[PDB]
Amino acid sequence: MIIGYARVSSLDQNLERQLENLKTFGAEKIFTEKQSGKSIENRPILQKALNFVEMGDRFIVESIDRLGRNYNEVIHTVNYLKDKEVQLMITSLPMMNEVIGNPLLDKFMKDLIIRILAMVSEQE
Amino acid sequence: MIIGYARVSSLDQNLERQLENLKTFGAEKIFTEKQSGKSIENRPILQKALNFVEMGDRFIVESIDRLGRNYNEVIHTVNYLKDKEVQLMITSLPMMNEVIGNPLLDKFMKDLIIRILAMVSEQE
Amino acid sequence: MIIGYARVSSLDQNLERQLENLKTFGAEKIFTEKQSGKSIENRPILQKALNFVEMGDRFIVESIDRLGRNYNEVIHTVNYLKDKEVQLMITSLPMMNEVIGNPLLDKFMKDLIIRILAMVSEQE
Amino acid sequence: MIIGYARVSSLDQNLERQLENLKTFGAEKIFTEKQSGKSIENRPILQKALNFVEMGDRFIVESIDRLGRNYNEVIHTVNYLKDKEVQLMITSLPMMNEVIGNPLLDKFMKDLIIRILAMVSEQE
Repeated sequence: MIIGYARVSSLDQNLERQLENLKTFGAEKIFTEKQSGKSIENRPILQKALNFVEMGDRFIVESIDRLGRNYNEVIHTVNYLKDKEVQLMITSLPMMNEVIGNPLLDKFMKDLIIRILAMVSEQE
Repeated sequence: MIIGYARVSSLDQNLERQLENLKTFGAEKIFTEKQSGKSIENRPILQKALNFVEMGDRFIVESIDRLGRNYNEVIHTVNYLKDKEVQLMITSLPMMNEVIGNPLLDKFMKDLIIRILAMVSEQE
Repeated sequence: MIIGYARVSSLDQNLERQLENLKTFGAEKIFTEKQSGKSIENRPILQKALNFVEMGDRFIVESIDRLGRNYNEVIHTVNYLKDKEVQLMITSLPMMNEVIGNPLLDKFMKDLIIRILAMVSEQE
Repeated sequence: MIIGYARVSSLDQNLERQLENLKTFGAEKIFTEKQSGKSIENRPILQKALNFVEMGDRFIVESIDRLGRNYNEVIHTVNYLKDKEVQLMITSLPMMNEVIGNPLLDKFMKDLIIRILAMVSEQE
């Protein structure tokens, strides 16, 4: 199943654009949250989305900053999905899921791509 | 036109497999060099290949490490090709000649990936 | 010599602090501009600054976002300075230009960090 | 205290030189192992070195490949040292201080470099 997670910190932001982007990549169920990205500890709706997905599912966000504004916490969340065998897709960067080289190079490059995006998220 | 550059340190390194790979991806002429990738200074065949290509041409390699094992020189070579309006194609990285998703973020990440691979190539 | 560029979009930003920081890092003249970082085309003072510096000089900014909030244009400006043989220093990242003797901590690191911060400046 | 870990897979490799390298960088005690770097499961001497070091100590290797030729396990080992508040130093690339001048950027860059070195080590 393809699942989306949407987040805005306030209603001023274009939530509808975000929802439309998730739909474009085939999100069948979308969990929508109005909260800051500062912490994962204060986001029950993200926690429901993460508990909802199962092995073989796809978990989609518009950008990694929707998951969180904290590098460490974003990495922890991506690791959770990785462990659960749930594919992460980022609509603003659909290139990320393409295979680069052998299984070693690919996992390493994916690690770096996520870390680059997570770093950008916090740096902003 | 599509022009290939192939490189091995020794004929033990299955150059056949590399050549037939460039042949598969459309290389009309392949410049083949038996030399270390550490330096461009002792690679006259690379120099000849770079001299040969012009605006509108395609310059193809199997992987970044074939082009070289020297971050500074490989990036200089990538920039030379960009300036000369010759498209660099990497047969193991067909994503580089594509624009998917947000065109800006796509270009940004693909740029960093090229740099990471050039660095990995020197480190190896 | 050491030349600074300072920019604010509004006089309610801390322009004095920015100028004080550039002075501390040895700027002998500071070209000061009140304008958006979105475009170089409407920023004659940045252009004056770039025209002023010559081979051997140092061009300093407090942060990459002062130079611009346009990824392509910041990279272009960075590449312009490089090609003019003018060293770019970012006062908030003072350790960047120290030569270690290994690409991992020199050109590779600089390229990566500059590009990340340029993207961050636009996406913010 | 400064502790070294030295490893060779065979006595064909210059073990004496690796030891002298660690002593040069001030290792007071060196844990020396003759074994493949493929796995941590058959490397009791590495486990002893990791168990030996305490908060405030420094753990040194000549290069990451000495520590291991297993991306996952090297990362795990480096994470273990981090949590123990034991400083890792690679004599061929000392990175104990800040390399940029910003805590997020420094953490990111160090993580990225370690990953490059750990990946290459396994690929070799």
